[PDB]
Amino acid sequence: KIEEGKLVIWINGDKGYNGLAEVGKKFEKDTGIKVTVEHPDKLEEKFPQVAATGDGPDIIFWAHDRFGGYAQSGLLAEITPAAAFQDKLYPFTWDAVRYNGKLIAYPIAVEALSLIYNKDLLPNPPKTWEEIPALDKELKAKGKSALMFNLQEPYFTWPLIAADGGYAFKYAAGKYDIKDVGVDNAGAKAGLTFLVDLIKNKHMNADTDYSIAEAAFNKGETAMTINGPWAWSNIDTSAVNYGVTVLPTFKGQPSKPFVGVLSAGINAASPNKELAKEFLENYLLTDEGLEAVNKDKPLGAVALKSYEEELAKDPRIAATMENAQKGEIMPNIPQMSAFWYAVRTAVINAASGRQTVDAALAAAQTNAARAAALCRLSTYLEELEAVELKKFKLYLGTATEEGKIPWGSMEKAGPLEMAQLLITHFGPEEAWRLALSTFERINRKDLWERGQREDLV
Ligand SMILES: OC[C@H]1O[C@H](O[C@H]2[C@H](O)[C@@H](O)[C@@H](O[C@H]3[C@H](O)[C@@H](O)[C@@H](O[C@H]4[C@H](O)[C@@H](O)[C@@H](O)O[C@@H]4CO)O[C@@H]3CO)O[C@@H]2CO)[C@H](O)[C@@H](O)[C@@H]1O
Repeated sequence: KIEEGKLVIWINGDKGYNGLAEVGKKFEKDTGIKVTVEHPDKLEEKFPQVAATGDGPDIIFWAHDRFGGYAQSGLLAEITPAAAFQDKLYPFTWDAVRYNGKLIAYPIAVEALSLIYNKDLLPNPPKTWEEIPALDKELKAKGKSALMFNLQEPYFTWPLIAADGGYAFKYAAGKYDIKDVGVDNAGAKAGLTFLVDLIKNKHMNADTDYSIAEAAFNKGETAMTINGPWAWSNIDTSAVNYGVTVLPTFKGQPSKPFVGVLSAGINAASPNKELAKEFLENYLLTDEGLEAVNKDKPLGAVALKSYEEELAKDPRIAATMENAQKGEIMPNIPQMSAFWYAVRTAVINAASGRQTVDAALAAAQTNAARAAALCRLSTYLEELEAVELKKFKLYLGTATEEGKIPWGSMEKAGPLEMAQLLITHFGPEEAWRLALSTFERINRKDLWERGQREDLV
């Protein structure tokens, strides 16, 4: 589509898209510009595919962790808020949408997972993960269960995996080390082992997912769930009297959720960038605009200071921010999707008994490190001129060890297939050393010097 004089917006289907459509109708009334809100499945995987063809929505909403990869691939317009508009939003929310020094999206709202609990079944929720088996043994006798939440998406199990030490990529000196992946350390093993023990002891079912847990909680069948602010609307409509509180500790350490900033990026290919700017700054990021969305599904702690001051008086929002401060803002680097895919497979395989915890997590660390390295090496090879990539292949065609890389394999391979061949054949660490040295040899000392700086700590 991408037609001029219309805005198309994509937002995930668990968000308040009917409220956002109401903000779109006000824009249309005031300006004559139609706004279409859609919620495609897997919108966050479809956006990079269609935007790289010059198509897609004008505006895309997702948590900020996806946006670095979109920006690195050139799919997002840099946004240009004036100083006066920037002062309307909290400074840490602007940081979450900064990539390579540029603002690449409008931050909307700060999301963190909380422990949600049914006050009639459980007037005093647990402070610890460790007491949840004893607490479930009690509720079973009453015909209930202690805790159901989505085990299919690692976003929901990460708080526990990280509590005693798990991490995605090691952070220091303001930069993330994509070679130092923390999904296989002692603390991650301990958290996932606890989760799987909960399943093997029949306190949880490995196949619980979002809709199952949400239904069970909102029907009064389970005393607790783990969810974000978007889920409160549906509990409000049910008969459940709930509270929202800090996640349980594990081995005495806070559960550490990955905090998302819901963010609106502008497609690089859109011919409507100025209208999208006007819609986001003057209609959405206002008291009325955010109230319209929030009434549909709550946003969490919004980035807009004037509205957030009213929301911050809600103890549910107090709890959301308490959990946020116990966790960490997600990285936005392009390698975050590699981390998430690897962890997702590990948690599903351990929970279903397909693999042990130790083997699931050992494979997740290898998979994440390999995919992260592929991402970086691809990006660098894409910076070679086509004539320099040809010289590169001749250099690597002579690289020894069991067998070499045959000429026909490289002959018509582009930068991504070349990155894959090198990594498949040499492993991530050697693939990168060979490519770095080859950049020096074919006289791209700019790539050589910048690549050297990647691994310095
Ligand atoms: O094939 C496996 C699955 O692939 C797809 O899911 C991927 C995503 O494409 C990745 O982006 C990532 O997802 C992260 C996500 O980026 C991160 O923001 C967080 O998502 C929260 C969201 O912030 C929050 O607002 C609310 O919507 O809940 C989301 C979690 O459900 O965490 C996600 C990780 O859990 O990783 C997954 C792979 O796990 C695809 O969409 C799936 O349909 C597919 O099965």
